[PDB]
Amino acid sequence: VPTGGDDPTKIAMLGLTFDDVLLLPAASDVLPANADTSSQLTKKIRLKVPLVSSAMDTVTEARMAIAMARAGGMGVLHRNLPVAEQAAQVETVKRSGGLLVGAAVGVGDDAWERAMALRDAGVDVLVVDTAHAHNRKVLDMVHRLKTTVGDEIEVVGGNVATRAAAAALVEAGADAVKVGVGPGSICTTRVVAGVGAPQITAILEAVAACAPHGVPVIADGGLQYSGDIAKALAAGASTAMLGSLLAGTAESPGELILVNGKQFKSYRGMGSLGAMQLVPEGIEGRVPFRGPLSTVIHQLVGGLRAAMGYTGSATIEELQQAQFVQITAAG
Amino acid sequence: VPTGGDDPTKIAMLGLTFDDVLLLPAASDVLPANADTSSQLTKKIRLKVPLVSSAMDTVTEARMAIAMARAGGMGVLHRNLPVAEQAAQVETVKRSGGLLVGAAVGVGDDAWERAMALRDAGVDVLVVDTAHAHNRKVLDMVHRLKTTVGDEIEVVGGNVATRAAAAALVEAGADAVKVGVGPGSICTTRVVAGVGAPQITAILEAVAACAPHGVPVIADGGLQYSGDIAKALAAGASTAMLGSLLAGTAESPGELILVNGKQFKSYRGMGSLGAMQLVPEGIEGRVPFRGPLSTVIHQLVGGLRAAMGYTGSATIEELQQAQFVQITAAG
Amino acid sequence: VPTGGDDPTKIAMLGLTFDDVLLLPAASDVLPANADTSSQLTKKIRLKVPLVSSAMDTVTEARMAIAMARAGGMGVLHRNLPVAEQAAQVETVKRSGGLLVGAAVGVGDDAWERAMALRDAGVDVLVVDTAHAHNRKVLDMVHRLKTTVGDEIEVVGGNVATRAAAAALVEAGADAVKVGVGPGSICTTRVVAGVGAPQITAILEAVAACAPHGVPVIADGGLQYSGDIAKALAAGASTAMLGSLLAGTAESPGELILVNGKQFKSYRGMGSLGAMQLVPEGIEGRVPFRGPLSTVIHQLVGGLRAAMGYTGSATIEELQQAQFVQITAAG
Amino acid sequence: VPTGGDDPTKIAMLGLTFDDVLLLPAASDVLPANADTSSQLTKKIRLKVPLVSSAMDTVTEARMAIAMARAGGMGVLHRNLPVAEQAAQVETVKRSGGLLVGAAVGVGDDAWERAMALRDAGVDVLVVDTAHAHNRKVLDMVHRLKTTVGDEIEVVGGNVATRAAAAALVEAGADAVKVGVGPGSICTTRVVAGVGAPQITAILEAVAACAPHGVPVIADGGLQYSGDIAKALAAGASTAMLGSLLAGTAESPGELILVNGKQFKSYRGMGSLGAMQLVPEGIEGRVPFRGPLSTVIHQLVGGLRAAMGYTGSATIEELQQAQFVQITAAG
Ligand SMILES: O=C(Nc1cccc(Cl)c1Cl)N1CCN(S(=O)(=O)c2cccc3cnccc23)CC1
Ligand SMILES: O=C(Nc1cccc(Cl)c1Cl)N1CCN(S(=O)(=O)c2cccc3cnccc23)CC1
Ligand SMILES: O=C(Nc1cccc(Cl)c1Cl)N1CCN(S(=O)(=O)c2cccc3cnccc23)CC1
Ligand SMILES: O=C(Nc1cccc(Cl)c1Cl)N1CCN(S(=O)(=O)c2cccc3cnccc23)CC1
Ligand SMILES: O=c1[nH]cnc2c1ncn2[C@@H]1O[C@H](COP(=O)(O)O)[C@@H](O)[C@H]1O
Ligand SMILES: O=c1[nH]cnc2c1ncn2[C@@H]1O[C@H](COP(=O)(O)O)[C@@H](O)[C@H]1O
Ligand SMILES: O=c1[nH]cnc2c1ncn2[C@@H]1O[C@H](COP(=O)(O)O)[C@@H](O)[C@H]1O
Ligand SMILES: O=c1[nH]cnc2c1ncn2[C@@H]1O[C@H](COP(=O)(O)O)[C@@H](O)[C@H]1O
Repeated sequence: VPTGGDDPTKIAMLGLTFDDVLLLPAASDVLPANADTSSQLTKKIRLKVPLVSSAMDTVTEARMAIAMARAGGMGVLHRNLPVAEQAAQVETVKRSGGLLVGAAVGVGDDAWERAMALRDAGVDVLVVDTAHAHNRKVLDMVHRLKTTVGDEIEVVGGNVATRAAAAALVEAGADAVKVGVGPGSICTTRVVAGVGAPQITAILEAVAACAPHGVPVIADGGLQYSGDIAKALAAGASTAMLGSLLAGTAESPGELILVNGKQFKSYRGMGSLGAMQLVPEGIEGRVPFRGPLSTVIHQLVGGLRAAMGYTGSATIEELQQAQFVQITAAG
Repeated sequence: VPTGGDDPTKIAMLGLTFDDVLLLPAASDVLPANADTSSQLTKKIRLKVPLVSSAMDTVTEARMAIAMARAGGMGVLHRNLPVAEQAAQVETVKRSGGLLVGAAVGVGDDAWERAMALRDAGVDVLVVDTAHAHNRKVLDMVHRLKTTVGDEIEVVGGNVATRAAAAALVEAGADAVKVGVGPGSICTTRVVAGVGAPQITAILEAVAACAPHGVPVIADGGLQYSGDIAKALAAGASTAMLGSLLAGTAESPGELILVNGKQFKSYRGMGSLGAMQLVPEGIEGRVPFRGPLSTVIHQLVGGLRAAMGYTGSATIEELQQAQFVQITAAG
Repeated sequence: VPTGGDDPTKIAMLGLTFDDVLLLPAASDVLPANADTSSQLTKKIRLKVPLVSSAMDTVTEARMAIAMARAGGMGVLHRNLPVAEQAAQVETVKRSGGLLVGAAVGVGDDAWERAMALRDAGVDVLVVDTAHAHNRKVLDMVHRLKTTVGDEIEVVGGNVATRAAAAALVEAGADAVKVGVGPGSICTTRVVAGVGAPQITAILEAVAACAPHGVPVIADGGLQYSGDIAKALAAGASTAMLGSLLAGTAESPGELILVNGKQFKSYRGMGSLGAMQLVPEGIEGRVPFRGPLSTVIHQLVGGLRAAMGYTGSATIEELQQAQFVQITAAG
Repeated sequence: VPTGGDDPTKIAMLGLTFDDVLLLPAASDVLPANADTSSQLTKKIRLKVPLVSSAMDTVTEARMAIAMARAGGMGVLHRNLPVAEQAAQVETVKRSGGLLVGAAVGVGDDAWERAMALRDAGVDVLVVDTAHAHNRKVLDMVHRLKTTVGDEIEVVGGNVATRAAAAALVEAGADAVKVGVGPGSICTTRVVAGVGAPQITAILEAVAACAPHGVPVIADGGLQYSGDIAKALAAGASTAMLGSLLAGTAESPGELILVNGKQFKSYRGMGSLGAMQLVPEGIEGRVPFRGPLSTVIHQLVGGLRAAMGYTGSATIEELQQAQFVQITAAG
């Protein structure tokens, strides 16, 4: 073995991230303005725009969930607050029309009662929200929800970063699998635990377990540019979940911050010291202020539409078949 | 598959850019001062110097086209202005002697009338000027021009970055194929759409489709140093098109700018907000002021001549047979 | 041979460092709080926490050795002082309870008398402390110690960075093998001599010689983050030795330094000019002040515990079987 | 072909530079202080220290040549001055004892008379001094010198960077071959012409042609640290030529410069505008002031001695058999 020892499987793969690849142009009859951007969030739910907002207390409360739904995507309400308050944010969203909404739950002792209160409030999607879903307690929660409320509610499980973990969630009955262990902009799991998986390779592996069973993959974390959305979907994901890219919008929670003559908003990991209030796996930081959500979403979808034009992809299902070129450090 | 999934073709190639390679020295009888730098721009047109200026409104209007022709190259007049004005710039150039000139046209509804007005003005070369030529509307335009005015005018099509796209332009009747999707200094297509192709690999692939049919390749975008001209031609291109490297010259349009005691000129993408006046795929920037064009061209051709000496290349056709070494990040 | 010459063995391997790899998540029944972090320092000695402090005069004297033992690890007392003084630091530690302690010795003419004085003082571990253990004088010292005092004292030999060197120490009778030639934060051997071996590959190679003989490997140098501890142990090491990461603690020797409104402590190589008082192979630098040792160790072990959770490793022996993904520059 | 086109030989090799490799430690009986650092400069001439100074007008005139010889190496006098003046510097050196000295000559019309005047002055080594020796005029000059004055004078030819070019100089009768096209610290050939060859690979290739014929290789350019000397010799070179590393010494030509409270000396390429007084292939820069030559040489040889200890190399001939590990960007 060229890199050491006598076991070829010790270093199991070469992991690529978004910056390691570009989409190749292909024969096209598609105008960007005419592409169909709709895609499956879950087995039963299709969104007009393939984007959802992170379940974080500096990204998604009621106002963000309403704006995301109106723009054709969806919000996932965070769970760092009392059960009755999260349930009330669900009703606030449903009171603003027939708008789709999701909400996060954990696997702790209070997680089941939270899930039932969210169901009573009319939630459309429950997200079993963990850092490591390849675990019996998490698989059991997904299965119990699906068997109990699965006719009226779609159940998402995550997060995973390997083929085997994605396969286990499929078997447990997940309606979608969420992919991302380590890639987030505010994540320190890579340096604190030494654990992670570059996202392009993680998506390719998860899709190999999920697509043959008709289960959509949500790419969660590490997306820095509108072009990364196109890359994640071409690797086989059906939607992307965004934190940093939406945290700078007017609709996110938290105050406007002025430093050195420039405007920012606070953005913090749910594993940071501040959010937990210990060995933190996130930081508390800030992102540039970007203006209204509707305008940010227009620009992000605009980049996706351009990629669909260059690759000849009339639908997101066609984009999932596009090819990459791998690039070097120089490029 | 070491990088993920079960499909070896998903990541189709490893793409190299100019900074990834160097030309290897070889046995030589050639003095730099005695090399023959002439090369085919198109099937019928041979230039004394293998260089043309970009069709951009901060690079090429009448003054630049006149200076480029006198230096032994050619200018391509931009199309971001009324038809009658572009046609008048063509006549201005022809009034300064028997000087070669080209002009860009699109594929929109007004593109045919623009092309006919340019023909009436005495243009030598028409460039069908798009970001993605692998498309029936673009192929149809190239073919219609060649069948209509092709006896008196040479027709260039572009841009492409794959073997299959280059092959389609050849079949449509192109007299030259222009290569470059994503590499430009002011380009944001890579980050906005996630689309592109590193230029050395793009040129190697396009040449594999074009050279067997006797059709010259124009390398367009990403050239930062005089040494990159030699690299592009050794990869098999016949000429190079330059934007950033000529935008700082006296003959380019736009004002001299003074910031922090240093002189600059404005340089902007044709896909920037300013040029289009939306999801922009270019930026508005600036480049250092470089002085007269004739002097810049002397230095660029001087570097090319040095490469021809080191590689034993008496002509550009011989340089197209030179070999590379691939280098690492450290180098 | 693609990289030059006709000998495939001239460039013998591709060496990976900690930053080149991440640990992959795996199926897990393990909670971080419930993992067993105990591990073999030597054939006979098992520590509660798999960490020891460097034998350096800005890292480990009596106070550090006492604090390390109380936290469940061990200190190795430096040898840059008179024999009678080092022996007295050993007794100081033993006077603070039944605490484990080690001490460094060289291979010079005074090394044997130093070793005997340390034995008389009640030392638990002798570390034969060199930059290059693949040498007859060093192997002879290890063997002579083991045959003379080996029933009551465990003998460590180092440092090495190849399979063959580790194998030689095993044959000589070492109770543990210490790995690291070139990787230290304050090391200049790589630039002064041009010699070294990236640590992940060095650990994989040393373990291939040591594990089949039941001899533990100590990973020494280059560890910058708590996550690097998990990586070193997963590559097959049984403990890690830390210099820079503990030099900023209250218990290390040396004064608090204030520069630009920030607090630091001095940290210097044992091969720096200052420590030797010549061709130095270390620098004299500084590290940020970090507070009490007990608190730093809590955070480091916290990161290790997180890695054990993500990888499903109930013990350090299970962690030694975990898998890596290799990452690129971009990642 | 993964990187483009259909020709596997177009990208002929992967080129490594000094920063891409480290020397692996090996079994050793060698103390650094006891290593034998002597090595062949040419077929007949052996130096006590394997180092020579560059033929540059900011590195080597009489004073530097005298100091280099006394330190056990040799100086090569530059040729950017009148013939009678260069010949007088040779006699100045010979007047300071029985000291070895070399001098550069070109291949222009005045080169033969320069060579004869240097011979009359008592020069020991003539260096045919070009940027590209794979050329009939250069090969003819080497052969004519060897056949005319070869009994009393050793003849060096260079520079080359390929196996075939080195082989041609051997056939022409060279007593040593000098390797380096593009690597120098003040070189811009890589960016101006796009031509070069990373030095480790260039040395491995040149040695494959020269060592079977008993002809020594001089590694010229790109050496930045004392450790790079050990790397060049392990790749198979017999000596190293130094420019930047000796330009900062008291004995080099040119004035002490004070900028921002720090001391520097001027250092310029022989292809810079200033030296030629045009398309320059070098820059005019500065290096930190380093003090007396004897002290710099002591430190450089000290690093070499350390490498010989780590690798078990008793002589330079043994060091030429040492092995490398290739490292990544991270390392
Ligand atoms: O429950 C947790 N750890 C834990 C507890 C018991 C067993 C096991 Cl195996 C584990 Cl891993 N944590 C620690 C990590 N965080 S996090 O930083 O906020 C975070 C949240 C969501 C997505 C993440 C993706 N990758 C990194 C971290 C992410 C959630 C709470
Ligand atoms: O017509 C366009 N897009 C478009 C419209 C309809 C269908 C399709 Cl498939 C597409 Cl791609 N655009 C957007 C890009 N720009 S550009 O940025 O100014 C530009 C111009 C020329 C060379 C380019 C090389 N690579 C990147 C961009 C370049 C031209 C106008
Ligand atoms: O004894 C030494 N050299 C020496 C003497 C005789 C023969 C031989 Cl083969 C050698 Cl290598 N030295 C020089 C290096 N240092 S050091 O920098 O302080 C140092 C100490 C411990 C771990 C090291 C890991 N890698 C680099 C250097 C390290 C110790 C003293
Ligand atoms: O004679 C020259 N060029 C030339 C003239 C006629 C034919 C041919 Cl094939 C060539 Cl290449 N030059 C230009 C380069 N320089 S230089 O920059 O000062 C220089 C000097 C020595 C070592 C070099 C190593 N690699 C790069 C450049 C180096 C010498 C003068
Ligand atoms: O504290 C944390 N540490 C690591 N990952 C987190 C943390 N908080 C949230 N995440 C995840 O990071 C995603 C956002 O990543 P981003 O879009 O790159 O900023 C979220 O959707 C979570 O999956
Ligand atoms: O706005 C833009 N975005 C991307 N590419 C552009 C744009 N405008 C012009 N180009 C292309 O970039 C080339 C110039 O690249 P440069 O020489 O690297 O600056 C031009 O000839 C066009 O092919
Ligand atoms: O001066 C030196 N040069 C090279 N290595 C040293 C020196 N002093 C100590 N070391 C080694 O570097 C280790 C500490 O590395 P660190 O934890 O990365 O700072 C020590 O345990 C020694 O093995
Ligand atoms: O102007 C120049 N351009 C390129 N190479 C040069 C020039 N002048 C001298 N050289 C070569 O660069 C070597 C010095 O390289 P250095 O030791 O890295 O600074 C010299 O011995 C020459 O072979």
